[PDB]
Amino acid sequence: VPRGSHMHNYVIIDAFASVPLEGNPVAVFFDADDLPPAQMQRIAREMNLSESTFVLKPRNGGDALIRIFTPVNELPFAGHPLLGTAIALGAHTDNHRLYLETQMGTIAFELERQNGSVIAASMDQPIPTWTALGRDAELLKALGISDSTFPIEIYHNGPRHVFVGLPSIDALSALHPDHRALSNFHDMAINCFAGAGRRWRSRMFSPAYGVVEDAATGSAAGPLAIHLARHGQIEFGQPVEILQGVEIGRPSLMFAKAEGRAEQLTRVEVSGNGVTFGRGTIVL
Amino acid sequence: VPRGSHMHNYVIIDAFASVPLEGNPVAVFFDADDLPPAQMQRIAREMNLSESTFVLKPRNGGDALIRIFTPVNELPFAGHPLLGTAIALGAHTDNHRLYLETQMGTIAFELERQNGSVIAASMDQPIPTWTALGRDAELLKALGISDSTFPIEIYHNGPRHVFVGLPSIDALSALHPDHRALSNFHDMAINCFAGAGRRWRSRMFSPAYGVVEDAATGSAAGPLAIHLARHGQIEFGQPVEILQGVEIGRPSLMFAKAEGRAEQLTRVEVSGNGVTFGRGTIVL
Ligand SMILES: CCOc1cccc(C(=O)O)c1N
Ligand SMILES: CCOc1cccc(C(=O)O)c1N
Repeated sequence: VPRGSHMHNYVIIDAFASVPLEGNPVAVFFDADDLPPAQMQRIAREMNLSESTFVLKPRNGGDALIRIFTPVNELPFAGHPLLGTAIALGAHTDNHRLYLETQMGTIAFELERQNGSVIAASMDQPIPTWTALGRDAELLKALGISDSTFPIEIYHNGPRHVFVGLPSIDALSALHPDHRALSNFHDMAINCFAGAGRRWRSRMFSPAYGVVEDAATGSAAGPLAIHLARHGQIEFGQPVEILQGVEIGRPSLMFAKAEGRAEQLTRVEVSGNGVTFGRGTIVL
Repeated sequence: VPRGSHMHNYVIIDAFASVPLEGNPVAVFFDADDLPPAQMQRIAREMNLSESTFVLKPRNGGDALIRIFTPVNELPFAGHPLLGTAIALGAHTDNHRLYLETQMGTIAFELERQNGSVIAASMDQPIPTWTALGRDAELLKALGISDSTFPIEIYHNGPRHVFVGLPSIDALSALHPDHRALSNFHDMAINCFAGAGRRWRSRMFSPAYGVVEDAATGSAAGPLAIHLARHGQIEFGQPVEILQGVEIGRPSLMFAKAEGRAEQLTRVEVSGNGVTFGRGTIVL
């Protein structure tokens, strides 16, 4: 029974995974031009996934304009939701590349297909800026630890991401943050990392963005590759694999590479697999 | 593209609401007899709603057997998920009454239809047992308040529900619990209430059941009617309306009535409206 003038089709994509029930889900809503943004926000709250996206007609030469909502706020750019959106739209085109307009500009995607299905995509992210957070004691207390292995810096590529280093994967898994205390950190996500060489583990916490713990924070993957190189953990330009979401039962694998030098970054690439979990229609 | 031997259809019901985007969503999965329970749990985690339910063939004379999963655990009975399941199954029968088998026994529902759609249902809940929680100082500290207006008691009807009284609706809305501290309260939900006469407000918090704050805790509505009468706030048998979820943007209206006396309860009725938000199919 419709409860509006338009129904909307949607697909659920598990981003940063090659099998369903892993990765980070995103609900992608098609033909969304009739929806007021306040209604988009309410739909995102209804789905209760880390993000829902809304596919709109392009306005600046791209293939589509995408608006991105967490359960509580709109974001101007986000990695897992746009990866899932690109994979979902990939089912309706033969094109190798897709150009998704966002509030941070047009994001270029390269799609990978196997046996007629889009199985993965790679994006060029906005090049982030960064500075010291300057709230170290407060943040470490909220996380329940005494120190970060590296300087605590906050990066901006639309959302904001703070990085806190842990000395081992066991120490990362042992974190039990005070999420009420973390709620004093507005308009940012807290990304905690540990690992070595090519392979890193992450956990992300963001009351500001409406989620206790997120499974795959794609817009943090590019900045982490920069952060690791700036602090001598990898060489600049080394590709990394970032496994997030293990503790919450949503293992997600993000691939990232940042080209250049800290003061002259030229590209920040993030890629991953994705798979369709479901499809449906909503009544408004 | 299927990722299993069976796909499953589902519907999303907004329980305890008469308009979509209000109430508490539940995902109801049909034809679920092929799914192992570990897979049901993973699907519930994927949907990330307070509950997903799975419709199985009946084994004890009912219409269906329903298994109920939060994002983190199975429950033996729950009110909003069974209300939504009854409404969803109501679309596929003409019957006025539906009998849903659960781990707590067979739950009887009366369906209300208007213009060919099921718009509401009423259930007879298990009669709860109760005792003093005996953890008052710990719980009040976690909630961030100094006292409860009434004795803090824990009720069992499958899940467990603790009730903490607040002196005003403003005081209820002002709560900002320490959810990490609440995680020391296992196998229970914390229900905080305020109001007067026929009309009450509630908020529910349950890290044990995988949710920071739930919008409509239907298995707490029956016990609250008992609790209010035992503590002199209403007469035994007075119907109450319980509005939950306002602060999180998911206003949900639960109707409850408990018949008898505290020591000889004969019926605990909970009812509400529900509406279909969406329908779809998953790949496994
Ligand atoms: C709402 C919590 O989750 C997130 C917040 C910010 C960014 C992303 C992303 O994928 O870049 C994200 N999944
Ligand atoms: C998982 C958090 O939510 C809940 C917990 C326990 C019971 C119910 C219910 O509706 O009776 C519920 N919605």
